[PDB]
Amino acid sequence: ERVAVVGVPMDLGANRRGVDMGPSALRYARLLEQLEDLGYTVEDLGDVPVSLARLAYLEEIRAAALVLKERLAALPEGVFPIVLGGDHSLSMGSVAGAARGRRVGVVWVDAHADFNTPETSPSGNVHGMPLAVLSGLGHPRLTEVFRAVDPKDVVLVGVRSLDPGEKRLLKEAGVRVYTMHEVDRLGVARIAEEVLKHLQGLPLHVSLDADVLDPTLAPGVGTPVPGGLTYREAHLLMEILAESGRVQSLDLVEVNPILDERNRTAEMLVGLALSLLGKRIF
Amino acid sequence: ERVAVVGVPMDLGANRRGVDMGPSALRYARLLEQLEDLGYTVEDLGDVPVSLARLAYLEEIRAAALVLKERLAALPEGVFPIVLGGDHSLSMGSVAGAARGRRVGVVWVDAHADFNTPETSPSGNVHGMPLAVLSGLGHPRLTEVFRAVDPKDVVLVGVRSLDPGEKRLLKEAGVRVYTMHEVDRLGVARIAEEVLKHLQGLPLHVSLDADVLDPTLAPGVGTPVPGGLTYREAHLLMEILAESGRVQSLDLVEVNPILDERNRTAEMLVGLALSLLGKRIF
Amino acid sequence: ERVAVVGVPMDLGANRRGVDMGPSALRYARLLEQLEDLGYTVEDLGDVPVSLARLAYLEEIRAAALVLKERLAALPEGVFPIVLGGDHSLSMGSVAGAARGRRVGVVWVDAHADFNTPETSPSGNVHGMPLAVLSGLGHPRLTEVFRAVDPKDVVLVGVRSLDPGEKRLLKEAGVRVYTMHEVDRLGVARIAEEVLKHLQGLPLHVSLDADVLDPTLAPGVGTPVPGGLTYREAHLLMEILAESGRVQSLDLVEVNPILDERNRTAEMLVGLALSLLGKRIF
Amino acid sequence: ERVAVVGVPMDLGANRRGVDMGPSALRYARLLEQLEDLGYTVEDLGDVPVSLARLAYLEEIRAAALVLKERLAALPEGVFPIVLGGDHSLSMGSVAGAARGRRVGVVWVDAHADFNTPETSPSGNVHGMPLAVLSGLGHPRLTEVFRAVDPKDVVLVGVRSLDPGEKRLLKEAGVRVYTMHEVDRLGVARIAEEVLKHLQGLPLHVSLDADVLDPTLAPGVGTPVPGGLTYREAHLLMEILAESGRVQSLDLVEVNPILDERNRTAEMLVGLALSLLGKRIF
Amino acid sequence: ERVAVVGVPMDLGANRRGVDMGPSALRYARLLEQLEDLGYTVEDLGDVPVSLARLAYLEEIRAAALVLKERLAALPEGVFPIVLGGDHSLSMGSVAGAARGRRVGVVWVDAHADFNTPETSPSGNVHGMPLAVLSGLGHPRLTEVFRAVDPKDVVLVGVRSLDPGEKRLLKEAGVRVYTMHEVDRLGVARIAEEVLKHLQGLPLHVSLDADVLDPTLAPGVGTPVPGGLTYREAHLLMEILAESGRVQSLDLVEVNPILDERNRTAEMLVGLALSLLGKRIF
Amino acid sequence: ERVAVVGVPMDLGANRRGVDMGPSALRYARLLEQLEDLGYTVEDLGDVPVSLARLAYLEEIRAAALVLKERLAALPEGVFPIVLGGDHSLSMGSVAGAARGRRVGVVWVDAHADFNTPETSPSGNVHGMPLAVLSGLGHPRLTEVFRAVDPKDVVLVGVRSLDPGEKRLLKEAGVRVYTMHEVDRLGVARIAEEVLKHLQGLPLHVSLDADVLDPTLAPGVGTPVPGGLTYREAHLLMEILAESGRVQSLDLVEVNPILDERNRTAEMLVGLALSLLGKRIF
Repeated sequence: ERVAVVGVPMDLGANRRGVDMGPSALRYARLLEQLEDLGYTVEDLGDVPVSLARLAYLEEIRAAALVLKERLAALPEGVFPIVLGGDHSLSMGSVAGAARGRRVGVVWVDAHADFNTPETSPSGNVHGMPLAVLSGLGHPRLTEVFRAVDPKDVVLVGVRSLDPGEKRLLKEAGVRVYTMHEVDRLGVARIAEEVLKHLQGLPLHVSLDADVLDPTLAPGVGTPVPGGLTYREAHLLMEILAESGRVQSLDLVEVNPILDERNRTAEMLVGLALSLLGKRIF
Repeated sequence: ERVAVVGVPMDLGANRRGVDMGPSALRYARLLEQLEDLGYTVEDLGDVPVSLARLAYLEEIRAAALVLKERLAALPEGVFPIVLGGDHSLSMGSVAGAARGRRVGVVWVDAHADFNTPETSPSGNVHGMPLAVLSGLGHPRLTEVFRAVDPKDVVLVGVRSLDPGEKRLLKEAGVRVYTMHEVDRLGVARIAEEVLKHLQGLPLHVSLDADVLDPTLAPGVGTPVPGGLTYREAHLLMEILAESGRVQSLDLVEVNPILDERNRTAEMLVGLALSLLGKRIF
Repeated sequence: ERVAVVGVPMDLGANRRGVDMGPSALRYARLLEQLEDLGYTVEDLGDVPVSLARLAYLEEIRAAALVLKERLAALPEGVFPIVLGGDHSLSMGSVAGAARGRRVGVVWVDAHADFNTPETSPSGNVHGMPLAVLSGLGHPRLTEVFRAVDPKDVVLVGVRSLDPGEKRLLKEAGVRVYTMHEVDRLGVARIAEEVLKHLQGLPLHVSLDADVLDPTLAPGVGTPVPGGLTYREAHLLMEILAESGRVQSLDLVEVNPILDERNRTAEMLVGLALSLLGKRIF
Repeated sequence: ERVAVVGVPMDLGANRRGVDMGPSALRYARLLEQLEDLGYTVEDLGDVPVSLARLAYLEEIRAAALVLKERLAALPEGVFPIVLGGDHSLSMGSVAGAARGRRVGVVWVDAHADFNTPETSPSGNVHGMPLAVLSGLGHPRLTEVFRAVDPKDVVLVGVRSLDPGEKRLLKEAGVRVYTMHEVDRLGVARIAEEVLKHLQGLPLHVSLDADVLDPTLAPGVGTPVPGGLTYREAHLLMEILAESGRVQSLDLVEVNPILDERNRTAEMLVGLALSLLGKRIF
Repeated sequence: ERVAVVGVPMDLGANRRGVDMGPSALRYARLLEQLEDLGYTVEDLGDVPVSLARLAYLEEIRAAALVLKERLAALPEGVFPIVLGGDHSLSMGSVAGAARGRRVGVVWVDAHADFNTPETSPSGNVHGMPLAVLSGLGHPRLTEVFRAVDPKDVVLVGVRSLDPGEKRLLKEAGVRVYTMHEVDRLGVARIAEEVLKHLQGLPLHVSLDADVLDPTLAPGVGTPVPGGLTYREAHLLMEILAESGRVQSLDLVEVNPILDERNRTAEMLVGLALSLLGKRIF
Repeated sequence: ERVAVVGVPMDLGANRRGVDMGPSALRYARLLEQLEDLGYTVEDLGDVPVSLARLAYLEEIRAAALVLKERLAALPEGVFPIVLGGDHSLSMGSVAGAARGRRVGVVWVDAHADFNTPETSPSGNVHGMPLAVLSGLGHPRLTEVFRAVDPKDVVLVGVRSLDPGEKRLLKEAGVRVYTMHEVDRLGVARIAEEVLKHLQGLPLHVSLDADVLDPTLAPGVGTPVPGGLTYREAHLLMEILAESGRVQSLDLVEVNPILDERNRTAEMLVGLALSLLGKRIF
């Protein structure tokens, strides 16, 4: 019944990408008003202070994610949190915070696996390491604060771009991965069912990266990758997860207004969030 | 063997949308020439006189739909009519006219249900009430002229946007509705089969609103709604209905050249019309 | 004080171009409402019946232009007429009609000279012969109805595309021509002054073809030609002509919604019409 | 030698426009790095806290502008401030703050005059009243904090859109105004000279609204208005003002990433800022 | 292990289409580098000399295809050839050359069947006759050089546009054809399986025409045709064919940079080529 | 009376830019046919063999420019050569070759000065050093082959982007430079006159880089630079130079189809070439 929205205008890495503008764009797509139209009483908590830029910014990223984690950990139980963002790095904080010390399942819908470590990453970008850090792998400065899930409780969906070392780390941690190959073979409905089954009995945290959507349909993303999910597919996925009645938190990240076309990518993620929260055509 | 084309350059409502230019755009996409290439002897009857604008225009809309109804009712039996348009309001006249007093099935392919009444409509637009009026619900001034079908003989396909009161009216009239949720679950082939079965033994009138197509693919529509049918999907739907051999009339409405990209939306509807009339790749 | 608007949805030639949708697009850009905001009492006379198509259509073009000429000739004196259109062929009727038998000056702002005859025209299109016909040159069937001006009272502005025979006809009729070369040399202000001087003491009829504007700025035109007037230039031209206090009628033709981008070309012509009618920033 | 940059992510009015993302977009266009490349030692002061929205927000706008005014008033003399923004309302604070109690000239380059008051404004938007408030006209709650200039020391350039009451207020306050009509007549060089002369002997504060640029060239603005300055024109203007050696502060406002095309509008304003600060091709 | 790349910058027909720029565009999409990243040792053989233009160019087309055929026939066995191109006419040479006199299966993925002869072709374009010529049908000057396959060993996939005579020729030669109708019914996976089965035990040559992809997704093609394969579909097709381990050669043709959007169509074909060569997400 | 066209499909540098496709694009814009329509007897000499890429490629660039120089030096006197291209590096060969050992004036219309040397170049790209090499400055391997002009006989027009070392080299060689600042002050007509005067009595070689045009108008260029010449401006420049009757050769370089919009940039350069060769509206 209660939903809290918080943004993390973060765009920290080797170079800027423009995703720090994601929260404003999402709010612009009327996420709050539509959540109210749905029947939820909503409160916008504002934004988490984030340093900007002119393993880069690890401490600044760590610092912002920490403020975020602490903020979400303090929300009363029964409050569904929605973290809006730019850099997927924020999920280190949202997942660790929204989990509130319990065992929770993570449904990571991304074109990327974000399972790199300082040793396997070709770019050194922390925003390509959040899920690995959440699983207990990576820089000591990050895992000491955000390690919150067991790789056995993580399901990746829509992945279509992986780094060599990433593949090794995912196989050895044994993370369940549904790449676009699996989507093209099984369809999103069966994959959604397998997701719920693989993580049965667990509260669910959904981390939705805008880039999972095909860039032809959703151009405004931090790192575009060709051939992703259609809008109806991402929708069906959210609907089925919603039906489980087990989703407890959500991240809407990587929106990049600079590359967007009339905020349509921000609008799609807002639409996806509504489905995850039970919005149906009828 | 014989086809008649008539346009209704109507754009009457709270504000203009530009759909009055739909008929010209459709004719521009060579609908007639291609119908001849298909083997049909075609005659363009021209356009129905329509008042323009500088419950708005109910009488003017009613007046144009009346001229249209009378015109189609007068066509010799055996003549397949194709009504080109702007406002979906025209279907009050096309369906009532092309039905010629018989019991006919209505396959309404639209992103909207157009099942509002003066009491449930948030905007007061008559172009959002045609199907309800055809079913016997709404303003006395409209139902007295256009009530032509029983809600049990109506099938809606592709709906993805509904008003609260609309939902009530559709449930209580018991109208069969296949929203995008059903399309994502069953596929258009099975839905097409269920359409034919639900309306078995009846002549079929297909009302195709351009907005049923995803606006990313078909931008030139009166009221765009994200996440609709792909072009191949709408095609398969038309092909299967064509196979029934029971389609007796067709509406091609809501084309909006102002928002279109090189008339591609008008071309898609023309293509859809050809499939409905039996055009196959081979 | 009084203005009358009439449209001629004409697109008759070797092939369609889509300009028959020009009048609706122009009305869509709120020409009437803005003329009222300016202080004029306006009446929209509707559209002139025009045959459509599936020396082509000379008789049909002649027939529509005739209805138009008769219509404008009947307007009370003191009524300023604005003819909206598609094909520039309509000016045969607007100029001959709005002239009301008097001697009037014609300021033709077009990328083309429209001074071809059946003998010099490479395409045979009548919409490339209106100004020549108005000057008494061309097909007997057209000059017998529309010859209304002396070539000495004609000024062409912005021309950048001419056919070999056209050049001969213009030189021998001695028509004053300001091509883009002259605009690049003198500026539109001096050319505007020379226009008023060359036609001093005469009532002025302005025929504005949308294609005079650079197609990068105004893409929605019947026949686009690269490197035309900027929007500010066309504006200044209209302002200076307006200052003369001698403009008595206006044509706004060749708008092509199919190629337009959000009706911006139709909006520009509406804006140009307002300046011609005295609209100033202050 | 010293420059300070501060952003005001403000988008407060009847409805959002998306200009709160202007500061990030501008920083994204590398304003700071390029100012350093120019030879300036730069410090980014960050952003002024601004309330967001879900005579609207007058107090919230007043509150943010107050924090801004106080911030700029505290900068050491010799520090050139550059206020980045969204809503032009911020200039109430930047001008009043950067003036530091002295008599300063205001060069307002905008498509609008922003000279409305609660009595003349058709929309009630405060972002359409900043210059009037700075001149001592408008709501007591605003003039009591931001009145900082005499209308005789204000020069408006590029205006092309005015409200009826605005015209009255500007005439009676006797504000010097160079609309696009004057730009089309005199050229920007002579207007720039007249600006410097009209405000001779005074320190100069330049308030640059992105919408002064033609929207065809710079689409990403809060309120687009057709037919504005070209990029070279705005440049020449900045160069000539730079040559005076009297410019002491600058506002870069109304950037709207949502409507922009690859941040090109933000890049143009950054380019304009460099010229104002002395950047030359050679 | 070894791959050879050769381009055929050919754009010969009734009029130019711009496909001669296809090879450069494809090389631009880093086909070679990515093939190396995959583990292949690659050598770019450069381009086949092709006459340009200012049954047209039959001899010039024949001459270029001959040089190509001879070139590929000379490659050591074990070398996988990839012919980049413009005109699909080149396949007369690539198929005949890469076949090296053996019996090989041809998987032609095209929106067109390219099965016309001088007698059935409405345009006379040789680039619409390559597959027929390869099958032994057409001009003596072409079949005497390129006849290399039996129509029983040819499978067409994705066809959505056919000429009347083409249909006759395909039926009488008994060529297996999977049009978009079959793709909409069976899905690409089952069709891919049926392709492999229909051509079981044979080395496979894949001829991929860029136009098989939906033009909304891949605009840069010689002859665009609405409603084609999605990018994921074409991918799955390549993957399954790759799994057979029987693909021995590949054509990547009809890329048209002039109509492309940032070389995305060339990039898609490069991506498709990688899948055909075994590239997987994991 | 005689014109020879030769292309140099060169795209050699730190990374590819796609300009090797410039010659085909230009030929695609019907340069030859239009030169004939103008009255010239034309012969297309084809393309100069150029190595492609997968101080980079100095020898390969040197080798191609050498073949080009030798080719043009061999043309009969009285033959006007037009070198089409990609990389501006080719001008080392075109200028040195078309000069035929005489003293000739060079009118370099570029957004860049191309006056870098191995010592001042931040990127090491040879395509940013051709004019300096032609003037006798730079790598011994290049000046020994292409030094053909005295810096006193060089005029640069439209420059808007310079490297620090470039500025030094231009000042010390005393090269006449008209940057966009001068164009904004004097206009292109006066600058054109000053060009002819500064190089009076000399045969003229015009080197036209597509990037001199504003990228908003002409996007398809190797290295786009904001705020350049309009199309009419570049035209007037060519017309005035044409009037001198002293132009003896021309380069049309840096066309980049990948970034172009429907080959409009290639069409503009073709149009510019016609004006340089005497094409007038009348």
